[PDB]
Amino acid sequence: VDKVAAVVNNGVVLESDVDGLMQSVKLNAAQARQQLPDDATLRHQIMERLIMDQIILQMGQKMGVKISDEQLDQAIANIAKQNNMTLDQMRSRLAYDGLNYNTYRNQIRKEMIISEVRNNEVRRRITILPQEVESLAQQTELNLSHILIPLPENPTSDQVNEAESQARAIVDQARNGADFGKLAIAHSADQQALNGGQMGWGRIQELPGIFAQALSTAKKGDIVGPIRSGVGFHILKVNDLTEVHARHILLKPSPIMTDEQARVKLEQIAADIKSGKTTFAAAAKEFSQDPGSANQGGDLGWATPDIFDPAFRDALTRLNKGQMSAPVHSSFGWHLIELLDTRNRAYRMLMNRKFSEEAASWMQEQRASAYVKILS
Amino acid sequence: VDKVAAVVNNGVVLESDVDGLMQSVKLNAAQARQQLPDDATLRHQIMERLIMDQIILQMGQKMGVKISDEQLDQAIANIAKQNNMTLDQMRSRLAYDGLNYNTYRNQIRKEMIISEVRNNEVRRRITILPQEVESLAQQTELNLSHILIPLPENPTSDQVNEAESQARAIVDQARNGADFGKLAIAHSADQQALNGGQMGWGRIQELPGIFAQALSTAKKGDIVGPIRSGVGFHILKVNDLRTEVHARHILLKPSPIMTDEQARVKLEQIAADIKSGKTTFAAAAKEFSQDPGSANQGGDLGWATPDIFDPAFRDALTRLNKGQMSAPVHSSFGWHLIELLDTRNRAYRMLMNRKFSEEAASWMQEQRASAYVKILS
Amino acid sequence: VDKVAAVVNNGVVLESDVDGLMQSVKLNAAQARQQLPDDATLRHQIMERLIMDQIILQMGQKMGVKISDEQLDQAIANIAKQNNMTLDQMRSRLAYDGLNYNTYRNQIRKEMIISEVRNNEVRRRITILPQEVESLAQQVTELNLSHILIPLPENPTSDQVNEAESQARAIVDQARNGADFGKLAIAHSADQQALNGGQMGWGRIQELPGIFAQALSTAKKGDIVGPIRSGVGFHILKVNDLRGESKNISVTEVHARHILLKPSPIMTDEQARVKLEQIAADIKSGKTTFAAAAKEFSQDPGSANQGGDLGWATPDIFDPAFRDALTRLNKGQMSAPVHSSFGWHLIELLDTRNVDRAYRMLMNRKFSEEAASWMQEQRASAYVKILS
Amino acid sequence: VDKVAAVVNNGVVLESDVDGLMQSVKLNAAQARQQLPDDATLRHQIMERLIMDQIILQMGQKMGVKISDEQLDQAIANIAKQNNMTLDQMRSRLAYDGLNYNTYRNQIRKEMIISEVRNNEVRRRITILPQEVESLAQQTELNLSHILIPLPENPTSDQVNEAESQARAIVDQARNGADFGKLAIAHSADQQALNGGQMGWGRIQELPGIFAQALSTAKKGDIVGPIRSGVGFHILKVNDLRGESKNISVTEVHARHILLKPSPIMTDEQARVKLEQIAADIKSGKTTFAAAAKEFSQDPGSANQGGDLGWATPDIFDPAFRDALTRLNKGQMSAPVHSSFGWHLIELLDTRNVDKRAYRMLMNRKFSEEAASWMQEQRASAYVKILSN
Repeated sequence: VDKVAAVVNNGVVLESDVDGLMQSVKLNAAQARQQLPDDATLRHQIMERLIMDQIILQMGQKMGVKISDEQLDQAIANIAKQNNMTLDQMRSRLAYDGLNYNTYRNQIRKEMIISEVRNNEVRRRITILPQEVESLAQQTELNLSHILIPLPENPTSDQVNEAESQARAIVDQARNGADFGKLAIAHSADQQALNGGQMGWGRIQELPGIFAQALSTAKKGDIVGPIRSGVGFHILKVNDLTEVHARHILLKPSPIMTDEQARVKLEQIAADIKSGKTTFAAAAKEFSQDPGSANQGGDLGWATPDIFDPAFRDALTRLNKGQMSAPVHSSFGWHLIELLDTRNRAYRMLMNRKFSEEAASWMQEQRASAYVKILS
Repeated sequence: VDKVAAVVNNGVVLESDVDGLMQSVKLNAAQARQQLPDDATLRHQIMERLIMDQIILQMGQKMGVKISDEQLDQAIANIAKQNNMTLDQMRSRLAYDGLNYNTYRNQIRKEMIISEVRNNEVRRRITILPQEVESLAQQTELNLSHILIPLPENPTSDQVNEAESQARAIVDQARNGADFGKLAIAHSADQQALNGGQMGWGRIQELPGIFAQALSTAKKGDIVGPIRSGVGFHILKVNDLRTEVHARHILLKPSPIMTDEQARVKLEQIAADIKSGKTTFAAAAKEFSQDPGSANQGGDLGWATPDIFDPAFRDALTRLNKGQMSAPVHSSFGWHLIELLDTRNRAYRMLMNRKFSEEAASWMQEQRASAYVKILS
Repeated sequence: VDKVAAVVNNGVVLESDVDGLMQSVKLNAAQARQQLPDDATLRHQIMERLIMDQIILQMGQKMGVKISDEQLDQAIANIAKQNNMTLDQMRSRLAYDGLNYNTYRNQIRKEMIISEVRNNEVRRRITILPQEVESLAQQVTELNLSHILIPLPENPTSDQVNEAESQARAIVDQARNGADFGKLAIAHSADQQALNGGQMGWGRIQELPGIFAQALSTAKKGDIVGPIRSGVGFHILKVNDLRGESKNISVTEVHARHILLKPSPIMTDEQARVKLEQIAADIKSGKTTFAAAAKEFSQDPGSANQGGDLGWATPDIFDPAFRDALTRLNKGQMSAPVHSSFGWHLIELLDTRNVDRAYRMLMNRKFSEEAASWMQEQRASAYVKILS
Repeated sequence: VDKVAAVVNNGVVLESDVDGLMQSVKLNAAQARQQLPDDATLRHQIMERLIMDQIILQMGQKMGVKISDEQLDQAIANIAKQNNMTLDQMRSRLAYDGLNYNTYRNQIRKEMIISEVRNNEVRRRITILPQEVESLAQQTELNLSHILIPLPENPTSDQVNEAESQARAIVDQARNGADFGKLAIAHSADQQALNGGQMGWGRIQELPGIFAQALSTAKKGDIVGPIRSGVGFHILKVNDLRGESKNISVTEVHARHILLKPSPIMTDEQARVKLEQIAADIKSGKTTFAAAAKEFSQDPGSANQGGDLGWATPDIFDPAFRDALTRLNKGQMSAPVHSSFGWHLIELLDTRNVDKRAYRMLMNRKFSEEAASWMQEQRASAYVKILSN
């Protein structure tokens, strides 16, 4: 006898489903020392989340979205890795905790089709204005929580004021010390609402410009006034605030040349170079072994010390720019080392900013233009 | 340290500029589920576009082309409208996206002067044959992508064959199911190349005749063989293939003396005398109707659309037979007799645009050739 | 459902045809950055043009004028050449633009019978007044200009002449207050060039009627030449551009003589040379004259019988060696033996010098006036009905 | 640098002037579809023409011949009328063609003194043989071109043979289809030579008698054999041949009338009835009409002539009168007829038709021969020198 909490188009939101999410938030809230608003408000947000997951889920069904066990495993695997364990290592923990593995996979699957559908649809909707990318192209990390008071695409004065009033009021209590994460859980409409509205740390530059402005002067602990956007009013709380170029001429010992046979050549090669008799690049193209530098006058392009054998790296260490080393023995053999020199995003940036916005906007529409009933 | 990708006459093509276009195509490609050729091919195409944008842009400089802020704003405005927003509504989105408004306008400016110079020059070049217009004058929507294999005005057999060969090969892969939009990005030389070579929907009649022939039998999904034109070889892919009334009324408007009944009773008589032949409708109208602008015109209301008429009136016409007179009708304007009389239900620009595209190709074809360009490595 | 715009004698002027001409002017206008008067005034001009083309065309019918496909091709071919293309190369451009080749040929045809009829009729009516030609034969800076004609009948009335004179004056006024002359031309000119800005192009001041030549001598660039009165009405010219008169042709000729001594199996080069040196010193030392030694040793008939006279010629016609010595000589001076491709000779440079239209200009002027009144008359007497 | 083509007495013939004439014939020739002989033969004729015009022109100088601007204008005006234009209308055509008006007038002037001198001199030399005119008094239009192979007044057998030979040759080519006009321009010596030798339409009667003979049997297209005159040998081609426009059939009537114009004394009813009686008396022998005429006719010039109005064309009469006149049989009498002059009785006596030079023709023929030998002599006795280039 699993009651229905709400009907959502071609389906329902089960009383059980509501409980699970409720408990998830409850525990996670506790295991983090976070105040939760009264179970009344809480249920509401949970519902809103469930109803939405339902809508975008059915959507996935219609447009035939399937997730192969092969991909599923990879996902679970990632959750395992994201949590310091191997698939078995996590599968057991789950077993130990009492969970039926398939039941779990099935949950991760639902999460995956929703993630997919949301991404795919927002894609088929994001809009790129003429010359926008080329325009952006041509032209102190922060940690903050976020609260969104939703507003339709083309709202009414009435709607805008309700929203603004609501937002202002929240900004008030925010400043009078009220628990911001509590408020987020109670009024934020963004994805992160249930999670205290935490965005985490990020570059002030990866944030929409509509915020970049106010967060430049932003001091730790500050509440950034209700910023208006296409999705509604935003409220943020400022929670917290050598390579080397070298070239070497190499000699590798084998059958004919012994370690001394070779070292003696390198002594001569070194002697003729310094005397001007021949040049280093010439000598290298004439003697060096390592193809991939040998005919390149011995050049080894730029690189990092580490990729070099321990004997070699240590050689560079005692060399002066332009200086030539004495012969050096390494795992590869004997070689003359000459030290030359020693030197010590934005588009994805845009894409992600455009995506969050659009995704909000989308769900905004979906939730509105959807058949949903809430039973008692 | 912004390297130079190429030198173009009195100027250069910056490495940055190349990245911007690269990223533009990349995003737009993704946001549209469109395969892109390897970054090598892609850079080439982007280069060709940039080098050209450069040439025709310096050109604009010399012949002193300026775009007043007033026009600019109108342009941006149109882009906003073309995208469902108000100037502010777009200005903010840009802000939100992180763009410096001026840097943006300046981009829109460069696009504008280029658009202008190209148009103007092509104008100063298009050629109208004697009696062509008068000749054309006397004599199934379709969606298709386009790929152009360029060829000089007076090319050599060697050139023509290289071109034909290349075109043939593409048409092959096209029919073996290869992604046409991908090929367009990789080898098309038309303006639309970078955009999959999409032309969109259009009348088969608004296309050059050199194609009208093959696109008549064209079934959806077809690749139309390498058509030869003065600009080179063309390849098209058929992507997809898909009342008023005349009436007259004699009107009476109630006020002080004539009440709604005072009025309706008159119209009963006016109607009764018309049908009995005692007076004619047009006469009755000139003798009683109110609405000047039909009253002295024997009540004629000229031709019009039902909608411009009050709800009561329009509904009246609805139940009236042609030639039939209505009974008195009350409307927002008053009381009136309604008689329903009757009920009725490009090519030169066509030519101009066909001649323009061709000419614009030929133009740039020449400019790119007779221009000093260096491609740094 | 192609309505009739106007009735013309035994034919009509279709609305379709009026659109065609309207569009041709429209495009061409744009393709040239040319202001056009309002479609009302334009339609009028287009009509007049079509009405006339109609008249003169039925005329071709009656007097049976036919254009063979052979000559038509030649004409189309000329348009092609005039436009930098081959018959095929244009035939294709046409195909690309969407036109039916036959439909096009037919248009070129109509254009051709009209041109023929007009020329034939005009020439026929050209008259030569008594003593006119002799009287001319007695008598003693390229320019580009647009033209506007305000029409007037052969024998007009004071009223007509005044309306014309008044309308013309008003145009010269606006012309000088900077109005677009080409716009005015398309709006009022009655000449053939009207619909084309009234452009005549570049031309010698001489190739123009004398009633113009007068004012066009003081004419500064940009000027508007007052309404000149002719038998055809009032004329107005705008001095578009004004350039220099292309230099003539300075072909320089030389008068020379020579005594030719081509060597042979008998006389060697040293023999054919030394012989000269002597045959020369005798000329200088009065022992004998050059022309004497010419008709005496010169091995060039056509020359030797003329005393060695080569007549007047352009130096390039001679052998290079000959031409050369010829360059390093003073008038009357003699050269040493000069070896060329025909033998050896002594060259004396004697001297140096540098080196219908009036009647064609007259007849052209005549054809000009005639053509104008002819149409003036044809149009005037024709049965024309413009449908409102 | 206008060379002299030929010297003529006290003057010359400039190369320019030769070009002018060459060009005039050239244009006119084209504007008429007329073959011209080679420029060589043509130059000759042009020369001969210029030389003659020169001679007769200096002659005009000596005997002081001047043409007033007044008469010149009249002439030019006539060229304008002859050409469907007004003086102004032509003066402009000239301006448009590029000519200097004065230079033009001067050409017309030179043409006029030549015309005068020639006429004056010729008339002076016309002679009338004893009994010639009396002897004359006792005794189908045609269009033809003419060619004259000249001969002196008293030529020699040699001259006459050369002439006869040359003429015969031309009549031959003429008949073998050769262009007659071409021949004319190439050999004719008459004034019309340079103009294809065209004389135009004319009565066979207005021509010299030595032609009238052969031109009576002449069929269109014919070449009339070389006729010998005192001026040389003539040859005519019968260009076209049309009908002779009918004469003029005017009709006259002979009538009598007795005039009774009413007045303050006699009213119309009185002036009418009076007649009715004065008429019945004529019919009933009581009296004769001519009697009642010289008796009551109020029209002297008629009443004294018995009422005879003599022969007159009907239209000369009052309409009423002319009308009764129409409804009358010969010898018949009318009832009283009221007109604008009064009342009268009209008797139509008779009707007849009447239709509508000889010496003018004679004198013209004369002027014709004289003008020919006159030039023949002038040229012959003149100081002429034709230069090569």
